[PDB]
Amino acid sequence: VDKRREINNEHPLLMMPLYANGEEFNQGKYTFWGGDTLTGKWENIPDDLKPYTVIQLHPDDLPKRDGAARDFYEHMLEEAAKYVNPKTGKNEPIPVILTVYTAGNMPYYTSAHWLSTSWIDKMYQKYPNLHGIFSTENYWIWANDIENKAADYLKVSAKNGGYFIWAEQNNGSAIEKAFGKNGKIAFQKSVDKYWKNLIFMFKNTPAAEGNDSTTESYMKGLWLSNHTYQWGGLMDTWKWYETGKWKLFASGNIGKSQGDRQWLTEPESMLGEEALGVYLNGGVVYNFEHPAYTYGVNNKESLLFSEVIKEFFRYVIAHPAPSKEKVLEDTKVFIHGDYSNKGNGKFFVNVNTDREQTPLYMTGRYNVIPAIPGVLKTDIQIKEITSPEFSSTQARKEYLNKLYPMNYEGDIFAQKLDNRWFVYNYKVNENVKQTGKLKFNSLEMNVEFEPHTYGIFERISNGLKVNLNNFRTNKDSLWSNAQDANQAKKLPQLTKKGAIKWIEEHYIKDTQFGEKRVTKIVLRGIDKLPTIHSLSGTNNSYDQPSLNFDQKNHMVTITINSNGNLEFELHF
Ligand SMILES: CC(=O)N[C@H]1[C@@H](O[C@H]2[C@@H](O)[C@@H](CO)O[C@@H](O)[C@@H]2O[C@@H]2O[C@@H](C)[C@@H](O)[C@@H](O)[C@@H]2O)O[C@H](CO)[C@H](O)[C@@H]1O
Repeated sequence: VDKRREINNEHPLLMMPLYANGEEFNQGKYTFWGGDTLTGKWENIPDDLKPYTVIQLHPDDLPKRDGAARDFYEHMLEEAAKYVNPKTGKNEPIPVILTVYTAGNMPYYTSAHWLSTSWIDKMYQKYPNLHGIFSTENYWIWANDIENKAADYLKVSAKNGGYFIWAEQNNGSAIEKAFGKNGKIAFQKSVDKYWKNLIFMFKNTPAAEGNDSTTESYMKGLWLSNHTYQWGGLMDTWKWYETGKWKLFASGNIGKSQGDRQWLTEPESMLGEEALGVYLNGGVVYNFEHPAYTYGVNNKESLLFSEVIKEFFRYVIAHPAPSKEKVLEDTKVFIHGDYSNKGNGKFFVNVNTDREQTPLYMTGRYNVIPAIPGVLKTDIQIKEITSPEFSSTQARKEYLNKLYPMNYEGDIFAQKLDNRWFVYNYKVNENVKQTGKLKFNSLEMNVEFEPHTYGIFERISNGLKVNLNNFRTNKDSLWSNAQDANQAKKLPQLTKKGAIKWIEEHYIKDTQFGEKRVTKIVLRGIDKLPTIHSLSGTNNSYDQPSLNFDQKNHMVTITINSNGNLEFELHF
């Protein structure tokens, strides 16, 4: 059946979440938390991005009873279906994805429980603008018939030419079980027929359990082995709450005690560092939480959205991610087996991650090593997870080091694609500068990055194109009146409503921008003083870069002082 949309490297997808306000629904009003509206939100999306963005409805705290989610969803599907573009005056139905399964669809957790497969089929038939359905976050409540239900969602989507999109994390072997590890094989068999209509994403919310790397490995491997059409990630600023962090760089752990302050605190640019792990490995679907901080409120873009996500998403449209063909050519090792039997996220710590609790990598040398669970058949060295090479940290590196050569110097994350070096500082909550030395041919480039900074350096015919992002606003005001972790833990709760109000009042406006901070780029093998061209970036966020040319040493030091996004070319 003809696909309702394309999702691939040239046609990536940004999911745009809208969360139902259940309190207001009880009063007969149809509204979203944060005050976005379906029509206003769509209208605000830049026209260039509209072909690649889909509205994702989520039932959030709708009443947990029959009829509530169906009622709210039908209301919104009608709004989407009859939208009129005014400019054009033409009816242009808004593309929609419905959230249909979450928290195991337990009747004590979600109104989505009372959305039948029969109702889903009827919606797809009624609304050509319904492009897919979404299951999200079930690892902690792995319902008895989850795999059976997932098979039904995939089939009903394939029947109608829509996509079934599942965002899940390998906590408690979730991804392995989905494909039949524990004998529940309905979904495995569904995928054998309908993988062209499946999108599989990570969901990095449960940061305390450290399953980021293994989940992403699986996502990439399932894609490479034709067990999902495309893959991606849902990146979640609640990870800061899950790991008990508070004020940026501060000592002490406050555990899960200040939720609504905590999901605001993750550095804006760190979401781009996370998203790079998707792009660089051929993933093409992106989604974020908490929506109020990552997207915005009241139909306006937050600064995280405008300065990081929108720029990054424009980048992956203009430079499509590597194709399956290409990723597959580049893969030297493919793992077959269950990470859950080999320490789960611990498998990669001190291989390509610096700690158990991180969504980042410490080296791009192996990029992301792809895997599929042991229940799947295979169907490049394909290596069983139980083989001697994987028995320990050192063994893993020895084996991988023969097949993936060292291709840069320095304690920093860097990965190369064609003429481009992608670089970031991998520290999460420690204020440590990092440095690296990268080579194009010939041209040798050193960089020094503070934490929460990524750059893309592209060798061009007359020099170097640079895109830099270190956007990080000051969140200290949220942690005012707390001199240590003990005092922070006891602050009055910000609350969900208070945090939305803080965003309106102190983020969307009256922003406490962060201090400008220094990045250095050193070019070696240089004949003359390079010149800077096409300089642009976040408004009022950067000084004019400074150059220092040592003619005898064929080298130039470029000093940038900034806090935001930035782009320019050097000609030489
Ligand atoms: C109780 C609450 O504050 N709920 C809002 C909050 O929900 C997320 C957090 O509570 C997070 C803590 O790490 O746990 C996540 O489970 C939860 O996500 C929401 O619930 C799960 C089961 C899934 O359905 C998710 O899609 C959903 O977001 O933050 C979200 C927005 O990030 C909402 O405001 C919740 O109402």
